[PDB]
Amino acid sequence: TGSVDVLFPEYDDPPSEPITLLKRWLATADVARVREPKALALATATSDGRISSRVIAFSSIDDRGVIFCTHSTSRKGRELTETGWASGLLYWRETGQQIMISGQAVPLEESENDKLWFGRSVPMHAMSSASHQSDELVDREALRAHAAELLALGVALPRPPRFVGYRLEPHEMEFWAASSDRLHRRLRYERDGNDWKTTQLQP
Amino acid sequence: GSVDVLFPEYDDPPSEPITLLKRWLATADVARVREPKALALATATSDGRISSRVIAFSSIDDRGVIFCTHSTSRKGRELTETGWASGLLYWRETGQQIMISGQAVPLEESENDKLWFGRSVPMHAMSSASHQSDELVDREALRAHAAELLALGVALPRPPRFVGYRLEPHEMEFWAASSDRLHRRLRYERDGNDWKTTQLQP
Ligand SMILES: Cc1cc2nc3c(=O)[nH]c(=O)nc-3n(C[C@H](O)[C@H](O)[C@H](O)COP(=O)(O)O)c2cc1C
Ligand SMILES: Cc1cc2nc3c(=O)[nH]c(=O)nc-3n(C[C@H](O)[C@H](O)[C@H](O)COP(=O)(O)O)c2cc1C
Ligand SMILES: O=C(O)[C@@H]1CC=CC2=Nc3ccccc3N[C@H]21
Repeated sequence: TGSVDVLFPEYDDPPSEPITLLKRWLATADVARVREPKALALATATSDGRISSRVIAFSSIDDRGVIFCTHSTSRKGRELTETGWASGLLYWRETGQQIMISGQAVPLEESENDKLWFGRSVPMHAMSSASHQSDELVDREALRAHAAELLALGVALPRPPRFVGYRLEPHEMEFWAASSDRLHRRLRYERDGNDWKTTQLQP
Repeated sequence: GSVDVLFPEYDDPPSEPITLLKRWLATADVARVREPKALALATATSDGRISSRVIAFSSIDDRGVIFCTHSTSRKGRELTETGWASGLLYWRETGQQIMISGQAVPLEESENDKLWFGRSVPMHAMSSASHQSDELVDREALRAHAAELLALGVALPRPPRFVGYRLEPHEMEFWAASSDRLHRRLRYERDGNDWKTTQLQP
């Protein structure tokens, strides 16, 4: 299909919960053959307010938010511990859609972290265990050699404590869909206690 | 070809990270990357809540990345309040990311004019009609107003709220995917006066 004028009937009649709409949009993105729809630009900040960002491919979406895995000792992991707030942005060129998810990243339980680790491959385990994500790389060949050593053992590799999941639980979401006449469709959800309030925005 | 892109600068980094940004953008163009300038721009309000949206940046100069927006938009208010921004490029076709973090500095009025002047007639009409991010009261009315402005059939002046910023990098990261999962990560940071580079673990 085209990158303007996607159908968006929910603009005028929004579901009560934004996660419902998020899942709908993601499912349509798959029908539309969007390339890497789950590539989320995740922004976090340090205590002085300085913002950093990187792509995360999220794992799944449950009824409460967007689940992803990372190293708790990485830059994003340290920032999340410091300040809690995060924002994630999806953008699909093929359909002219963006989704902003702003919330807090809630650490998952250890049992959930284990299940996430078990869902990955042994090569992923080996590089994840060998690398302290975002720390200075001193010796690239040594790192590569250690990941190869771990793989060759053929033993189950334990989950390093830094490998953890978070749930990004939104307090605000925006759904944006391009229009060819430039009056883009913008639907904002904001938490309102146990409910949500929606607004349409000017482009 | 989304893995193991050529990256000699990983081991031999240019003195200025903008140099490498421009090199990568030129290669993205050769590789026919779709919308390579679509930056995920994050900002924050003073209480710490972060927000994000796509911005197609306008240009790059030796001091940073230039973009435009409405000063009264949600991002505009946040930029005024805290100054901090982080922009992220991601090119699926080549397995490359670039992170640009720093202060967004307002441009001068002459630079604002130039940015406005550079845009199209249809862009001007809707940008003049719409108060970006304010509540939309009546869709039909805003459409009609944009069309009326367009119909004036002359060059519309720059609305005062239409402004540019220069994102001046304090730190930049270049990431290139590797088929062996040991992704190439090159970080530049300002350490006092000049740039410190490091390679990072993936
Ligand atoms: C498509 C794509 C998906 C990625 N998914 C993840 C992920 O799920 N978890 C993760 O820790 N890093 C992921 N990364 C790597 C991050 O972009 C980043 O390099 C890393 O998490 C370190 O970020 P930090 O130094 O800002 O903490 C992904 C990168 C790309 C390009
Ligand atoms: C591809 C693309 C390019 C965009 N370029 C800009 C831009 O250069 N400036 C701008 O104000 N909004 C741009 N937008 C719209 C923003 O993503 C956003 O909807 C608008 O700026 C309001 O953001 P805010 O409410 O967070 O302030 C672009 C959107 C898309 C999808
Ligand atoms: O989509 C993927 O597997 C991601 C691609 C690139 C880097 C990644 N790094 C990770 C580090 C920790 C946990 C998950 C990751 N995902 C991949």
